[PDB]
Amino acid sequence: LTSVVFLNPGNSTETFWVSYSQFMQAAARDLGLDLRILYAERDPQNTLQQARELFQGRDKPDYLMLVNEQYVAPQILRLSQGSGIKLFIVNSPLTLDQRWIGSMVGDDEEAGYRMLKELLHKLGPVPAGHGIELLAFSGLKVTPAAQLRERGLRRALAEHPQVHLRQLVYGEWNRERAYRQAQQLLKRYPKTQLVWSANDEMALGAMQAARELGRKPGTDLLFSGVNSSPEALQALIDGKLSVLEAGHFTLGGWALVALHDDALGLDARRLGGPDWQLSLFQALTPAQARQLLRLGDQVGTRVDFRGLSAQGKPDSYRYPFGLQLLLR
Repeated sequence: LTSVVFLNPGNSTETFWVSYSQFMQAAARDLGLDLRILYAERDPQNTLQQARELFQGRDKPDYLMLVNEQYVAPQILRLSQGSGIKLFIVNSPLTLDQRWIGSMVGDDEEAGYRMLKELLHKLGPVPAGHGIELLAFSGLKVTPAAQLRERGLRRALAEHPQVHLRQLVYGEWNRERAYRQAQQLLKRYPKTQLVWSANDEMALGAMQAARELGRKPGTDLLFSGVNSSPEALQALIDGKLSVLEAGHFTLGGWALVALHDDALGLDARRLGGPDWQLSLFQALTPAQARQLLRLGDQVGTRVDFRGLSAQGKPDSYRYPFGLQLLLR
């Protein structure tokens, strides 16, 4: 069977990355692919070592999938030379420096931009001499997911001078860290009305700090987040979390459909390869959140991956990759 090894950067207990893995496994089973997922447990050096040893060992996989980063990815690209293994870079774009090797990315910048626009929309009027104070919690500073989401935030801020970013801190995707930072920041900047977070874990942490200070998430203080953890989905449904961008946890599954087809020789143009650019993020509605909450990591089982394959498909067929395939 076509074999793929994916180097997962998260912890084996990290909600988002586990959901990403579970969706891929559902795709692997349906597509008849031999998939192995190696967790870095949040230390990029482990990803590098896992790749280094894979290239030096026997029984190499047909494909090696990895998340792009500015320090480890380049080294893995150089080490892969002459390995015979096909590489697939996901989640963020290949750089000019880095430029068979394909890639697949989502729309992180749009998510960062839309979160602020959505928060501003829900907050509603109040202007005329009054500023709208904002706190921002980003992820790991050196990661493209954080950089791209922040770029989107910066674009929205440039369009809304009334919004005053009092401070942007790096919560490193960590809930307790954001919680600790929020305890201090929300006390220092009591006029804060908006809290933009690059992920849901951090939003939930900041929300707890907010409740402890007497603030009311969803009413007098609005929060945004990215991902679809059970707690975040429930908070969105309850109205405590105001905006939740979700959908990118499905990227790995779509990637396997693409690799499955590449192995069959169904590649080239038309289908969108070898560097796919997808729009996966959606600001979830309570109804959609309810569906995702009920299904959890079993959501992939309702997706007909083999049906997404271009195999035996008429032309003009473009992959319909999206969250809608899960909510039908």
